Amino acid sequence: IAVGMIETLGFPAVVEAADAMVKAARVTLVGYEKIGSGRVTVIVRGDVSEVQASVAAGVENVKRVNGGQVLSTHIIARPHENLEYVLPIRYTEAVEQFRELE
Amino acid sequence: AIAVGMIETLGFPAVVEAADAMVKAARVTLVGYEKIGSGRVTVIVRGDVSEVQASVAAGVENVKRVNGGQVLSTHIIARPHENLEYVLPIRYTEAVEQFRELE
Amino acid sequence: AIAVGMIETLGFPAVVEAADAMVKAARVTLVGYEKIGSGRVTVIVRGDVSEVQASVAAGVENVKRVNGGQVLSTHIIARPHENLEYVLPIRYTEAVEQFRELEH
Amino acid sequence: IAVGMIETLGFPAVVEAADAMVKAARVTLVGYEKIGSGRVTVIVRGDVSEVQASVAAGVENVKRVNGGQVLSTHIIARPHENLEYVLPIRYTEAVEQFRELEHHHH
Amino acid sequence: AIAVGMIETLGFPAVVEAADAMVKAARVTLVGYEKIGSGRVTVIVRGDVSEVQASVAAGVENVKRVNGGQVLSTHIIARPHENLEYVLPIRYTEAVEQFRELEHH
Amino acid sequence: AIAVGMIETLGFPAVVEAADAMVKAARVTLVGYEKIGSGRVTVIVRGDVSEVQASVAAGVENVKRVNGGQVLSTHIIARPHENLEYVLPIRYTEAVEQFRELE
Ligand SMILES: [Cl-]
Repeated sequence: IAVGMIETLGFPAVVEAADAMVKAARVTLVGYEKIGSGRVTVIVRGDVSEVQASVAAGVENVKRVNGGQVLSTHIIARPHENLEYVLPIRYTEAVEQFRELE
Repeated sequence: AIAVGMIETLGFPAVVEAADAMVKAARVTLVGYEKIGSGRVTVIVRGDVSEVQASVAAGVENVKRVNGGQVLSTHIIARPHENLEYVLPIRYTEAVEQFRELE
Repeated sequence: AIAVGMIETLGFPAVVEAADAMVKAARVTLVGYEKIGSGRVTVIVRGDVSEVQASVAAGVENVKRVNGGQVLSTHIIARPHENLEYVLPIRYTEAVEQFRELEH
Repeated sequence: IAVGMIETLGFPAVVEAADAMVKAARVTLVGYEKIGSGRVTVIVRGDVSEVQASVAAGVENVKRVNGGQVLSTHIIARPHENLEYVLPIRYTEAVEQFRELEHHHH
Repeated sequence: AIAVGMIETLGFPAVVEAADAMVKAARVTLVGYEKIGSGRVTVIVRGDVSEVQASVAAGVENVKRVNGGQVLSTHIIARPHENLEYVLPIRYTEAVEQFRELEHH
Repeated sequence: AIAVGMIETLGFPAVVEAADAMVKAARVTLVGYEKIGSGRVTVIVRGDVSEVQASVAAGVENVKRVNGGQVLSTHIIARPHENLEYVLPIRYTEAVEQFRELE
């Protein structure tokens, strides 16, 4: 169950990134992380090939944000279980309904 | 359309002006204000896609009147996937529903 | 309607002076102090629009005299839409209700 | 009851600024405020003439801090009552023993 | 003595890759994620010192595969003083207990 | 007088090294870790003034050998005024009482 991530500079772009990712494939948006200096990341979980398609769409679609900018992106095909318990990449009760349709 | 419209400014006074202009210019509801550090704050409206287009364009014009204001980014999402409302601050909150209840 | 006026400064001492000068210059209530990171802070006052206009002028002039003070932006909205009060920190709160009455 | 403030870049300078202020005159250190970009402010209250002396000393001492630096300072002699309900400059319970020791001039 | 290894990146996707490479490269425990503002975030692993050296070596190497990745700083303390845990966010916690049990020594 | 020693660094790994080298160098207690944003983080030790002087000097040297650490500022106050502890994060807590006893 891969994890996919798009970090942008600026909030409107991260919202476009989120929207494009879940529309382009069967992935679940599981969170949004702010780390300062305007850098915010959206995080999806799903089958790796779905996640790869999501992230590509997300990256492409930030291009249509006026002032949007992608700072970094990464996919991990098979994240180690320890990561879920420390980093905010885990599903929450709030998004359980979407994890279903994957 | 249940579009979402967003304007991100540098500076708080400009963002208050962007929100005030957007809700005056069309039938949209201001639902959120997000800070992501570094002086960047975004206000978020929801409504019909053509109303949101008008709001965002008005917000951008009106921030021009602000002494020291600046728009950093804007965007409209025409049909926000239902997953977004659960993770990102783009939904009506109880406070805004109080406002809407006055009608 | 009740106008809203705001002065945003780079530095906390300057924002305290801005607030102090605003409430002393005219009949306005200080209702908000907003921090958005990176040293940028804003004080927000509410009152009749002409009082708010006098206050904000006073605030900007007194910041200029703070050792290290700097105003980054200022703005006045004569008739803020009612939706704003439910989302942005511009509203009167119970803690400043006493000063609201002093306005009139 | 005046309010005196020194904003520094960096936290060790702000602690020195606080220490020099309360040692130089009978005022009370009531708080410290962080607003991002490494800017932190310490805040004292007291009689205006005592606060003047505290702030002068805090500014002198911060110059001895390895790497520290004052960014801004300011004293408001007779802060309006409204300020206290919105800005973080209030006395708190925790410092009332020092408030009692302030020297006032009538 | 249980070493502590740290990799600080500018940006969240790189920190997540650093963490993943660290726990895959050796038998250590990822115990924390610290944000200090300005984009700087750190991940912290604990375990035997030769394992922590391999984890930290691998996290640093894997951050290069992150598009837009940057490592800002890295450090390993072989035998961290006992005071450190009670003040700094480097402690083991219940949430990662299952992974501490799997550590190599 | 229980003196107070501080080292502020750029970056979390360097602050952990600063802390570590300080409590290893002399008889002081690590009581505090303060973040003020912009990557600036400060660690705070308490102890006898001559013990604090040695801790701070060691912490500065060891920080400079960290990969990417910088010492942004340091300072030592020999006899901090009583008022400081009720306002700033420099006091002992229960959590490190065990190490105070050891000075
Ligand atoms: Cl209230």
